Amino acid sequence: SSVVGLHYKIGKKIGEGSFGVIFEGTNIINGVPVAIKFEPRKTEAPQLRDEYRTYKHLQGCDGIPNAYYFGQEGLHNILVIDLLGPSLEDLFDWCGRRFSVKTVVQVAIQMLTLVEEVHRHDLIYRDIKPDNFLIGRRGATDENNVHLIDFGMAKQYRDPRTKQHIPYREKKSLSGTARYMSINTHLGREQSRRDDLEALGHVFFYFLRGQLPWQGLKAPTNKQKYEKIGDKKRTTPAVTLCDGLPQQFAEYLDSVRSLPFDAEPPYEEYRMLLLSVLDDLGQACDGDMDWMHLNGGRGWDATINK
Ligand SMILES: c1ccc(-c2n[nH]cc2-c2ccnc3ccccc23)nc1
Ligand SMILES: [Cl-]
Ligand SMILES: [Cl-]
Repeated sequence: SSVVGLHYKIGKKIGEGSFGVIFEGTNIINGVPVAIKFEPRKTEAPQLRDEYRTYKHLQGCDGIPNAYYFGQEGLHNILVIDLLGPSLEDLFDWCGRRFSVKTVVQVAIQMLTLVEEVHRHDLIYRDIKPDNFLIGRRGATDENNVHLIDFGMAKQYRDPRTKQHIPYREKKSLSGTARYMSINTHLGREQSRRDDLEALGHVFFYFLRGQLPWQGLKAPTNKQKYEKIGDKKRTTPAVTLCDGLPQQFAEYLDSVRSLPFDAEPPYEEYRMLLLSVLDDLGQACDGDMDWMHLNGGRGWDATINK
């Protein structure tokens, strides 16, 4: 039927997830807009059900959408969650592939808070990239706030009751996105909370610079290319990444790269560190974001941008 999960009318296709595609849709009881992701039920790698459990585990966290429904529909499983807006990668593109210092600080502290909340619920995220952080919808209270989706790579890093941390191990697969992943991930080491925060540091520099110096590397195989990228990360000092930029961002990357494997990161310290950038620069943390000035002040538009 045109309606799935009893209550959700399917609309146009808005994206593609890992395995199936993503549609927008409407709750036919209240009109609330939703995103609906499909996954072939007889598929080699199952993740949608785990994503639902993660969303329910995270229910109530600011910036994490509600999950309303999971179930089997024909040959597929579906997951229905709140509908969101463009990703930070989309908006970065539309803004000319550079964000102002102010926008980067402001998104950075929201991203730190989001990852902190994931960590507080005993999970590491393991797939940090601008494409998985989405803003809200036009006209909504959370229109320009940062949200986090796609929990397919998330994993428990500690026991929920005892808080015993998982053991360090090596020889893990290079699952993740090479542009942003931590050095430890390149080396096949078990990921922990520090690796999510290091990937954030890479993303911050990407937004500030417009690129990272390990983009555009070539090699005959994906494995060798990931290795050259890891090699460049290991040999590029954070103050070199930070040339001409507020040095708080170098201090941040160096600090999170230094964290012990099982250590609890000082999240609020990091947020205060990046906030001091705005103090230095005589700026306010007032919510004004670069993408809000697109298209004459209208914001991003499906015709000119998307
Ligand atoms: C259920 C439904 C969607 C998703 C989802 N995965 N990746 C992006 C979205 C998404 C989530 C929310 N709004 C969006 C809007 C456009 C494109 C993707 C999304 N996950 C589970
Ligand atoms: Cl694993
Ligand atoms: Cl590249």
